[PDB]
Amino acid sequence: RTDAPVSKASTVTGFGRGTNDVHLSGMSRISQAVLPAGTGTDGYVVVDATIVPDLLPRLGHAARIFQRYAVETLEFEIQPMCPANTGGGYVAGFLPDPTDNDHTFDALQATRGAVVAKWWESRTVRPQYTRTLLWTSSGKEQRLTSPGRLILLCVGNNTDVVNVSVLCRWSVRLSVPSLENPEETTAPIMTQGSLYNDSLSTNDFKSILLGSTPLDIAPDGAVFQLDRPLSIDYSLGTGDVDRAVYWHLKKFAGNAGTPAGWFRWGIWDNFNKTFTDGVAYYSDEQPRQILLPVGTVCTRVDSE
Amino acid sequence: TNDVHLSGMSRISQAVLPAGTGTDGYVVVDATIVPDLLPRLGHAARIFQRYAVETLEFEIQPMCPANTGGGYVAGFLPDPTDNDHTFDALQATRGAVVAKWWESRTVRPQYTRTLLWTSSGKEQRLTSPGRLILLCVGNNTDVVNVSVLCRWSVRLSVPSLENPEETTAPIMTQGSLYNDSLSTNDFKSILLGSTPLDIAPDGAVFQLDRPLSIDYSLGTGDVDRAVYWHLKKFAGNAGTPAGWFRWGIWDNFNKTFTDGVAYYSDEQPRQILLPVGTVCTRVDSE
Amino acid sequence: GTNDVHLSGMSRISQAVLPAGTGTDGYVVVDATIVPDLLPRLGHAARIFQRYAVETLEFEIQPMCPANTGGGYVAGFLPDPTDNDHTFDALQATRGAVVAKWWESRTVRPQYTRTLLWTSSGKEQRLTSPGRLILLCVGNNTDVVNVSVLCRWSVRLSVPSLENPEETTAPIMTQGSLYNDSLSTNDFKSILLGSTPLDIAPDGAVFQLDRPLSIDYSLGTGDVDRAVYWHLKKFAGNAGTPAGWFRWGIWDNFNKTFTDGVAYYSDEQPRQILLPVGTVCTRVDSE
Amino acid sequence: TNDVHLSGMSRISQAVLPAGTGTDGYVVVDATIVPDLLPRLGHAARIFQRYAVETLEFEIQPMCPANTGGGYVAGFLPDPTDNDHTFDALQATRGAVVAKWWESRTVRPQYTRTLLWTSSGKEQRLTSPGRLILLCVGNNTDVVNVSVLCRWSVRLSVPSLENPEETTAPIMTQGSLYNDSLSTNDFKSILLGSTPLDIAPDGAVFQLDRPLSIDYSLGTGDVDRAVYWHLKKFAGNAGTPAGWFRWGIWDNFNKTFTDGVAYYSDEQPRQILLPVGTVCTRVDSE
Amino acid sequence: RTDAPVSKASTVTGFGRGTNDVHLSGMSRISQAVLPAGTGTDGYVVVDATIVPDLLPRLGHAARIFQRYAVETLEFEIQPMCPANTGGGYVAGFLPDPTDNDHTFDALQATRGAVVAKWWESRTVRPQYTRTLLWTSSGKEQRLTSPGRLILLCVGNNTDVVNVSVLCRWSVRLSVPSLENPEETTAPIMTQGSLYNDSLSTNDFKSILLGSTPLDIAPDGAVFQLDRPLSIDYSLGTGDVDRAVYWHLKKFAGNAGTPAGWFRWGIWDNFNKTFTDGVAYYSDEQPRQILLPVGTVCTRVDSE
Ligand SMILES: [Ca+2]
Ligand SMILES: [Ca+2]
Ligand SMILES: [Ca+2]
Ligand SMILES: [Ca+2]
Ligand SMILES: [Ca+2]
Repeated sequence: RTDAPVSKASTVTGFGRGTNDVHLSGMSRISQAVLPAGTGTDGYVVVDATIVPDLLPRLGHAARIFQRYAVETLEFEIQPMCPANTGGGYVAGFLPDPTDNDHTFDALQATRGAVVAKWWESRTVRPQYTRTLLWTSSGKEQRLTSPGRLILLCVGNNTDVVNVSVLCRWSVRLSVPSLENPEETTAPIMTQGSLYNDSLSTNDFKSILLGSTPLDIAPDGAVFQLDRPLSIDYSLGTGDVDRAVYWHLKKFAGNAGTPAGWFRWGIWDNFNKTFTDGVAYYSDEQPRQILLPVGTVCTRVDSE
Repeated sequence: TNDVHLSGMSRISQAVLPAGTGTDGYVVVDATIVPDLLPRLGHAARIFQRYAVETLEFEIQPMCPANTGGGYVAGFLPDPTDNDHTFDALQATRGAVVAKWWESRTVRPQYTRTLLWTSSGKEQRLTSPGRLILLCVGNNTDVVNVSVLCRWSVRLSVPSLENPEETTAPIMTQGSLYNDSLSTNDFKSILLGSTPLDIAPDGAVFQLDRPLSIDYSLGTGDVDRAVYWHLKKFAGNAGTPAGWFRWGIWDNFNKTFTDGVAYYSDEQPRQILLPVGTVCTRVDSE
Repeated sequence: GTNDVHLSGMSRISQAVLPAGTGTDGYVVVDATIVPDLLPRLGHAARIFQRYAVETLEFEIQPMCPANTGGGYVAGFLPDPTDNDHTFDALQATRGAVVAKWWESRTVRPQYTRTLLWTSSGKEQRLTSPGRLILLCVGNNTDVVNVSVLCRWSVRLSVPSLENPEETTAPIMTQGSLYNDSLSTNDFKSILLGSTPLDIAPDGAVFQLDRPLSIDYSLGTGDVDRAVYWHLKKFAGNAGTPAGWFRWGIWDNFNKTFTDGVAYYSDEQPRQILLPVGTVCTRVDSE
Repeated sequence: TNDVHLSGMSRISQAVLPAGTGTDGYVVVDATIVPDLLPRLGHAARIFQRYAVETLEFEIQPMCPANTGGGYVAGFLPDPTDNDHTFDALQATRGAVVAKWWESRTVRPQYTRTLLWTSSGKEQRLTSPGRLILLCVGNNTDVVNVSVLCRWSVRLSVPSLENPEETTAPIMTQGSLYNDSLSTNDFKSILLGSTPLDIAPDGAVFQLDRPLSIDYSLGTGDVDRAVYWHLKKFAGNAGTPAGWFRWGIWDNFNKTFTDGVAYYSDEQPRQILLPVGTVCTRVDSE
Repeated sequence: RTDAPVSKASTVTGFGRGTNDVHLSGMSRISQAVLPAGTGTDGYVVVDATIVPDLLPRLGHAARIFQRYAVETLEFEIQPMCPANTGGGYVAGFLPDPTDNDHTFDALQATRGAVVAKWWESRTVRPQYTRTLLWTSSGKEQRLTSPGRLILLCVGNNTDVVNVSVLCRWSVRLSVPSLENPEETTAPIMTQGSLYNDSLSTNDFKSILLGSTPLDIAPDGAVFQLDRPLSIDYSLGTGDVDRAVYWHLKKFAGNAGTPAGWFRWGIWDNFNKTFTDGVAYYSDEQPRQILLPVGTVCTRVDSE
């Protein structure tokens, strides 16, 4: 027998008490190449993979529930498929800085774990990694969301086709409970090639021009966004030179003739999840202009 | 007891992937596990309605020269409903293996181990414990003639006589058929995105669970609409390895196909005819 | 007695009358798909709980006819409710299956797998039904046979619920291909589909389809349009055609009434199949 | 054993007593306990002939604002025969409760606990363990929407199939119908003094166990006498909340009502037509 | 220190917890007769008393507070007062069915306890009774409110006046708490005589005609009610034969010439507790009619 109050009190009891930790692990292919005979000249950077939960598929999804993760174990296996008579060599190693962009044989052998071997032999690379707790959501500084990157370079010239596959065996512990939308969980990518407005087409441009191993082997229909604005020279149609400013790209698949592919600029309407295309570039007697400089960061924005 | 245990080893399937064909990802066997597919069990199942799986292993068995230098990944996906052939999907399963094309390997899956039906039905999680997919991981140098073997033991439960056209696994489309992809009388099998359909022999007949609408004309500038529920596979060759499908009428009594009406395209609006996830049972006897 | 009850009863499944000389080897006299509703005392309990599991099944044939009739039958319980093969051999394969003269009652005592089932029907039917009893002829019946089939059952009901009287009746798979050659402008024959549940369904009945019924039509002007209907309604057969006939149209659902909405055009078209083997016809009408 | 135990919780009934209506004594639910009234048990009873009560509790459940300041008394009277709705009668029973309209309470009655029939019969002490009455104790300030719940467990004994029109509780009149209270074609339900009749929906049909005599005329100054056994409820509204009854003919096969002859009053002596204690079963399907 | 609510709660504590059982007993006269010499022919049913709390006066009142009662002990004493030289015989016995209406010596001696004796001897009848729980409120079935009835029949012809008195010694237990109005606690009575509309008067009729031992020795001014309607043939006054329907009677006391008495029909207005009288019966050339058949149940409705 209790009295009738003005207002009863809340009885929302089990709230804010969600599962906290998860150890989780597996083995994931982290890339695959095929090199035809001539290709594979000394030093050709066959692979360059920045490690982030997203790259390890199974992990990537669990990471969308917690805010931190910390690496408990990593190794990579190399496992090219090729017969004994192939006389080319590779060198792999895990770079513990995710920002480091200089890929030389000399800079790998320097890394702990690094391996060197003819194409017909498998190898295991038992690397050195942070074992501290990084973040699952991408951020401004990369040093905080990734423990480093795994690169593999040719060492001689392959006599024949090389079918390399590079597997990462991981185990990791996810630390903090939270809900992170799949847009922010993507890894940022730095270009290593200048984009000139002399090297253009009316509505697209080459992906090899940017000189980035990820953007080269990036998938179709894939909408990106940039930190730096893109300057498109358009016209009213009186011989008039006007200026347009777009922030977003769109990947189109490549060819056997054009290894890397295209990139159509435009507008990524996020409120409605769609992608408009960018205005006709005006070819003109306009001074040479770098529209996007070396080091432009491109972060994937569409639904994954 | 009334229950019957049975065990054996049997070839689940055999593909030949010829020289140079095939590239990382290329699905070289996609087999939905049901007793019909397992030869000796095939006949035992025609007798009862219900089976339950006691043991399952697949032994991969590829045949090529030692210098072949391609590669494959194999594995067993427990969801006969899950339709995702990517390597990443495979590498996520238990049992999964990877090797060079000259190496046999044994995939040791985990599976339902529960009581399932022999004849197909709407929900195919009660007809099958899962499906095995084997993919390419590189480009194969040589002809490889892979023969995947399955060692199996099962428990068969209630006696029955089973219609053999019913025992077969339903195949699902992976790609949409658009109206603008039809030729006058046929279309390319590859459009449907399904390896089991692509490799179904010449003259296989399939019923669809969704209507195939064919716009036609009398030849007066007048567009009319027809409906069809059956397809006939016309075998693929070197020029068109997926082969072709003709729509038409399957007569279930006489067991005969009659080709349907010609497609007439006349300034029609964009249309989806057979959306992805269209189900295609084998109705013709084997 | 909060959640589980055992119920036992026996109950008529179905009655059939064979006119004299009707029926022949393999004539399907009764195809009854089992569901709690079809068995009368049980159907009331299955409305109370939403899960049930079968513990004993037994059917008694009891055909009534003169001692001289001299045709025959064969009956059995076929545990897959999905199984549409109604051949003699396939029936005789069923455990407990019996074959006898039209003037001999028999009892079929089968085995069933005794799974937990649902009371309210859903998409997969092997979760709502333990199977279907079939009875078919094995010679020509000389006399009229008025066959009643009984079912003795004991069952375990499990999860307390209260179901609505509309969802409980199990849908029907069509057995035969409906060609457009067979159409008449107002209606079509029931025997063409070949489903004995359809062939027997009482008139004023309404059945929704899972596949679209594509009706050709024209207001006039020598002009062929194309129309769509999801429903069917049963119009009773007469001694000349016992099958009955089906008339398409519109089943207004708020209405609680049928509207024929049937227009057809008979013309030189290429032969088509409108409703193929396997079409699922759910009973939607008022109850 | 052949006996079946069954237990549940179910709403016995739900009244809305609107703002200001209702005064100390006003009967707001009067429900004779039989399995039909208890929803889930309703169906179980249609199967057997006999039930016996194992447990019974009512939980009262009134819904209004906290400031409602009326009141009610509830209880369970063990005599389905006893026809006395007074507070004093209620306060005499075991279980009886009193509260403000915003307070739920639980009445814990004492009941027969013996073996009873499912279908109605002459002596209704064998069809029911009693009846629950809930009354007003003050004037209610606000609209209250009271929903009285019953938690019950029972034992059902012999299997049977039961006619659902037979399962229903007979209603007894509380007030006499006098001849001088008839209108030309109808009379006011309130005259009969029965809450269950007063709240029976529009179009309910009732059979009487006593004849309703209607004096009529041909229009010649000649008085004649007719007899009727059926009433039809015509729904009550704000102006006449009890509604009205028309006498007539119920056709039991076609399940249709035909209104009877007009009443003609012509210097007739005072008469009792339907004495108090006239029994009125629901014959129309529900 | 408690806060002020919107509404305090009910404090109606001791409710619904009334006294439950009562054993209670006594000895009550259940009837009395006086038989003048000639009367008392073999088999004359001198007494016929249906046992119900009401008949036992003290008990009758307690019974209005509980719903059930169950009999714990019964005996009857017979105790005629008469001198040794009276040469007649009686036979008593308790019929355990309250509905049984055939009173023969042969049907008593059959009953357990039954006694037979010359008028000048007392007797005790130790009967057989239900000992189950009946109901205090009358109902449709009598088998449920009464354990049976005590009848006493003459056995020879009394030479002299016979003053018999028949006492019932009882003990009973009252089971269920409730409040039962004195109108429903009365016992129903079945007639054993047809009422013809040829055997009538303008406003009343004989009580012996009904042929019921209770209704015969029923008291004055005593308003009854029937299950079956009564058909009174009245007139508008043009020689017109109209039809009237009354449900209620009224007892008027009897005579030395008319042992049983009268019964005036009418209207028992219960809302106001009064009794109107019924219309002038129209004597007419009307076909012979049974107005109330054998077995009509008459239940007392006025205040007791
Ligand atoms: Ca985060
Ligand atoms: Ca089967
Ligand atoms: Ca359900
Ligand atoms: Ca009954
Ligand atoms: Ca009582």
